[PDB]
Amino acid sequence: MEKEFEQIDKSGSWAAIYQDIRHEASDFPCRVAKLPKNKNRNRYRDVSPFDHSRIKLHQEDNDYINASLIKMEEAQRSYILTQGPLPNTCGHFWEMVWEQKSRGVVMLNRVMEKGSLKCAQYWPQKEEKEMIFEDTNLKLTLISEDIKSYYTVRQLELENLTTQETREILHFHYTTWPDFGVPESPASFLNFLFKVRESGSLSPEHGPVVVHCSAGIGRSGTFCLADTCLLLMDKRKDPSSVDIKKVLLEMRKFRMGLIQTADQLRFSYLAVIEGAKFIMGDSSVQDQWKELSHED
Ligand SMILES: O=C1C[C@@H](c2ccc(C[C@H](Nc3nc4ccccc4s3)c3nc4ccccc4[nH]3)cc2)S(=O)(=O)N1
Ligand SMILES: [Mg+2]
Repeated sequence: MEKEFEQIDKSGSWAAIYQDIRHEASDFPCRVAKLPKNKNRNRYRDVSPFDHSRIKLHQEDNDYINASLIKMEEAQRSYILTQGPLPNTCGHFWEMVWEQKSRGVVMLNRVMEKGSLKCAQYWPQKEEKEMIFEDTNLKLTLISEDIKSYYTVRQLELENLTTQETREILHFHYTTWPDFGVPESPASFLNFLFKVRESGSLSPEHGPVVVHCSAGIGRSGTFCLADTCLLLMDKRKDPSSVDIKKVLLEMRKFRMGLIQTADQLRFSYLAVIEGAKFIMGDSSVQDQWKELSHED
């Protein structure tokens, strides 16, 4: 994996490798996302879920949400990638979380980034100010949160106001990953990834984790590609058989544009190569990433 990396970095050809991927990427219809009535449900007109893998809300008036189910068969993990909720789609977002039985939500963006609005404030910031999404009959409450230097983990309680059933949802919020950018370091990224892994929110006993940034393709694509490559390296006989480009194209069969820049692709290589040390038996790298990430 690093031989390939070193030959690419050596030749300074990441832009060409990345562009080959875009050109070879699947192209499936997004007819439902394009219906006139769903316009105010899409943050960006050039970012849509394919009809074949879009997530359907259980309601009847309209079952559309700009979200895609990315199902990696060999890696044995599913992810729902979605855009940052819009003011009018926060209830839809939590309805999806509820109907798909997700246990965790991974947010890789901030509400405002460099003077631009990227996502609505869909979770409560204060314990005493819970949120009610009337349209979907859901109640959302901030139970507590653990604020680190580059990310925050929140414990939320989501309640179906109809049956009174409640469930705890974990919010993993990476607050320092720049749009069209990369994380500060492989160690800071992997520390975050493994926190999500250790929480149990990715366990198959739950619905797919819900991952989003602003459009649900760039930063979200990177997070998922890395997690999937590491899952594959841990399951196969030979972990050197993992081809990140092939994995990215496979993921791209489910949602368009995963990985928005050549440098995000390169970072993915680096994150996977570093994380491989934990797979190959190094029972100490995990603590090291924690230390190096300087989360306190
Ligand atoms: O790393 C990343 C890139 C982000 C991102 C944000 C927005 C868009 C869609 C946006 N479309 C749109 N942006 C706007 C803004 C105002 C009014 C209407 C529209 S459509 C977009 N398409 C672009 C094409 C070339 C270069 C930059 C672009 N940004 C894609 C990816 S992310 O949240 O998926 N993580
Ligand atoms: Mg307070």
